[PDB]
Amino acid sequence: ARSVRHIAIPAHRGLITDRNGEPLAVSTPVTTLWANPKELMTAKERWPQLAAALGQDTKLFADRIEQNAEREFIYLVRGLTPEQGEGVIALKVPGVYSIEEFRRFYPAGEVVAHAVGFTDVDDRGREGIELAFDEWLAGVPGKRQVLKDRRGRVIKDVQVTKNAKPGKTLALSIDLRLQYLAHRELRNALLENGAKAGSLVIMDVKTGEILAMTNQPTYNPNNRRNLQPAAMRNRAMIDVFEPGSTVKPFSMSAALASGRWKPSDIVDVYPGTLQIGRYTIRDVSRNSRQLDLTGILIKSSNVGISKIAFDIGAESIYSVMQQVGLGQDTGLGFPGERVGNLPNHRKWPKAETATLAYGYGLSVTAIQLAHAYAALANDGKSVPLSMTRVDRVPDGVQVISPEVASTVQGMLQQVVEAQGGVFRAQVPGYHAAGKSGTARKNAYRSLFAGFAPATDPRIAMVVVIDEPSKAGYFGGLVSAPVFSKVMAGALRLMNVPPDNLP
Ligand SMILES: *C(=O)[C@](NC(=O)[C@H](C(=O)O)c1ccsc1)(OC)[C@@H]1N[C@@H](C(=O)O)C(C)(C)S1
Repeated sequence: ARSVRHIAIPAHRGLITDRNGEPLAVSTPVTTLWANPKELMTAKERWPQLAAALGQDTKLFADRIEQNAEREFIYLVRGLTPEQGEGVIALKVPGVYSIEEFRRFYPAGEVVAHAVGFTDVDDRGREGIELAFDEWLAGVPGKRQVLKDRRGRVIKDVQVTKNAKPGKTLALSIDLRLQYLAHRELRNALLENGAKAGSLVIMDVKTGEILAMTNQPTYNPNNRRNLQPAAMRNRAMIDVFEPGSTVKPFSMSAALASGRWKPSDIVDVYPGTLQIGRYTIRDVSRNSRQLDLTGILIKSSNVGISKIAFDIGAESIYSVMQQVGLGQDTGLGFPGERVGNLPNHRKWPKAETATLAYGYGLSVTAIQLAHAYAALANDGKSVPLSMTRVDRVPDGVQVISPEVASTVQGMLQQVVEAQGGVFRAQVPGYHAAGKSGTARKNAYRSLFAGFAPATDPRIAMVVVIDEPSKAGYFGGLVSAPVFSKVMAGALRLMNVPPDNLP
C-alpha cells in the first residue's frame, strides 16, 4: 500500500588535471530519465510525444512499455543534457522521473586519451588513470528514502539517509604542453613513415614522473559512438616487444661492473659475423676489426657485444636488466598493464647469452625501457615511476654504480655526437645521449631511447614506431628524428638551460 525504498544519489567524479592544473577529465551534469510502466499505462495518449522527444519509433516505444507493464522501473534514456532533459520533463507524462547524473568530458580529447582513460555507462573507470585511480576518483554515492504506493508511484521524498561524497581531485605527472608536442611529432612520424602504430614516453629522470605518454593510433574519448578497439590500446603500457639494441648499454654496464672491461678495451669483430652452431650473429656494417667499447655501441656490433657477453656471463647482464626494471612490475597498479618477461635461466648457452646481450629473448614495454634509461641517466639510481604529480620524491634505489652509469652515459653521448653515430638524434644547443634499435617482429620495430642534457640529465625518452613502410626502417633514421624534435621542445618547455657550451 505504502512502502519505504532507497534511491542512490550519484556523486560527482573527482577532477583530473595535468601537473600544471589544466583540466583533463571533468564531471558534466546530465539528466537520466526513468519511468514506472504501471503509471505510464494510465496515460497512453502522452506516449507518442515522449517517444518523439527520445527519438524513438512510437510503435517500438509503446511495444517496450506494454512488454514491461509488470515492472515498476525502466531507464528511458541515460545522460541527456539538462536542456534536452527539461524538454522531456515539460511533456508532463505521468510515471516519467528524472535522476541528476554525471558524464565525463575530456577537454584535451585524443591528445591524452590512453593516459587519462575512459569511464563506462555507470561513470566507473575503464581505461587509464580513470580505471587505475577509480577508488580515489569515484566518490561513495548517496542514499535517499522515498515512499512508494503498491503501483510503485513515488509519492514523497522522505530524507537523505547517506550524503553523496564527491570523488577527489587528482593531478597527473603528465605535462599537457609536452603531451601535445609528443602527440603531434609521433602522429607526423607515423604518417611520414606509413607505420601501423607507435608509442613515445617522456620521463623525469630525477622524480620518476611520466611527463608524456602518447600512442598512435589514438581516439576521441568524447566520441562514444566509434570505440575502434585497436585505437584504444595504451601501447606504451600494454604492447610488449623485444627491445633489441636499445638494451646494449645495460650489457655494457654489466661489462664495466665485471672488473674485466674498460671503455678503451678492444674487441676484434672481424669479419662482422660469428657462427654459434646453428645461430649466426651478424653486424649490419662489416668493415670493422678492432672496436673499443664505445665503437661497439656507435656501430651497434652484435659480434662485439656478444664476445663481451661470453667473457662476463649472461648472469651479470640479466642482473643489470632485472635491476633497471626490464620485464619487471612498474608498481603503477594500472590493471591490464603488461610486465613482459625477462627469463632468468640458471646458466645460459652461448646463443641465449648473445641474444640477451643484444635484446632478444626478453619482452619489455616502452614505459619499462624509458624507466631503465631514466635509472642510467640518474647516475644509476632508479626512482619509482609515477603517473601522478610528485610533491615529495621517494628514495631511489642504486641499481648501477654511479661511476659505471656515468661512463655509459658518456658512451651514449658519443653514440649521438661521434663520426658514424646517430646524428639524427642530435638536439641543437644540447648534449643528447641514446641508442638506436631495429628489431625483427619482413616486419620491423624502429626504436630510439635516450636522455638529455648529458651534462646533468633531466629527461629520458623512448620512441617506438611499428612497421614503417615508406622510407626505410632503421631506428637511427625513423625514431631518432622524433626523439630530436620532441627533446628540442620538451627541454625548452621545462626551461632546461642549453648545455652545449664552452
Ligand atoms: C639492434 O637493434 C640491432 N638490430 C639488428 O641487428 C637487426 C636484426 O636483429 O637482424 C636488424 C639488422 C638489420 S635490420 C634489423 O642488433 C641486434 C642493431 N641495431 C640497429 C640499430 O641501431 O638501429 C642496426 C644498426 C640496424 S643493427
